[PDB]
Amino acid sequence: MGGFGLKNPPPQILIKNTPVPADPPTQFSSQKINSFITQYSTGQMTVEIEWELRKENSKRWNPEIQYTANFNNSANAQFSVNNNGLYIEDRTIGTRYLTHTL
Amino acid sequence: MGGFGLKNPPPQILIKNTPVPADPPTQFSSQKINSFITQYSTGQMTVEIEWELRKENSKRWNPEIQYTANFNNSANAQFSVNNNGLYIEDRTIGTRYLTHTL
Amino acid sequence: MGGFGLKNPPPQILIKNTPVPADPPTQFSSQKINSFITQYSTGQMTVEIEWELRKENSKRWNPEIQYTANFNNSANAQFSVNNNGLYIEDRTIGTRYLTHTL
Repeated sequence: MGGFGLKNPPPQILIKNTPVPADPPTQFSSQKINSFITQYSTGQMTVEIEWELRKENSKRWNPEIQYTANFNNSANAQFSVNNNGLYIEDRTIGTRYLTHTL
Repeated sequence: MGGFGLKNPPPQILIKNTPVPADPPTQFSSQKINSFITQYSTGQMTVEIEWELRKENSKRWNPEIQYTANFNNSANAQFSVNNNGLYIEDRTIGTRYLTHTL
Repeated sequence: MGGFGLKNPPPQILIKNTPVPADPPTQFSSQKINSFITQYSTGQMTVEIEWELRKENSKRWNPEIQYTANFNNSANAQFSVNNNGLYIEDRTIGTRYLTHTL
């Protein structure tokens, strides 16, 4: 599917809500606790990645194809929300534009 | 016409072929020398200019218009010679594509 | 086709005769200079390559096939000029003669 094959990829990150039981009975019972307190959690996360990239030195005279926004006036600007507030990717973008000698 | 107005622009550069006279007469004559040796000169020149330029920091989410080569298959590649060997600029290019807040 | 595949092969070497124009007209004209002075150049070149090579240690008793000149008396000696002065390679020579265990 494309990507970077890794022998030792980034570690999976796993999270759970610690179970909190409801009020137990007064007489002891050895069965598992069936009923818990309904709860959920929320928060924020962050991801910071350092990318390495290769400079482009090419002596071709004439100009090259590059990625540009569409030239039509549209009802909704590209890669932007609509009236209802929904974000929309208008099309996929590949990374291959600049050329290189074979 | 657009450009950089300068109080002290780059100096003009002026060049001439030094005149070489033809064979003078043996008897002295005080008039100007009318006839010279026909000659011309040629060589190479170079111009090296150091340009300063302003970085672009803009936080707009969506992509921008950029200059790209035309998308049609053409008989002659753009900004390139033809069969006869003549270099051709296909169109003018202005410098204003990226946007900026007013 | 056989050879040594290289990521960074020996650099191409490119050479040109610098164009020298013919006598220009006296009235200025902005068109390209059509006519030049016909000329060509010549000289000598040299190439010095350092080759690394592998010694042969083999304990096989009996003798091996080796490349030898043909045994017939011929009108023209092999790998040599003819009467008219033309150099002639009589046949191709591969590098595989000595044997090695598999």
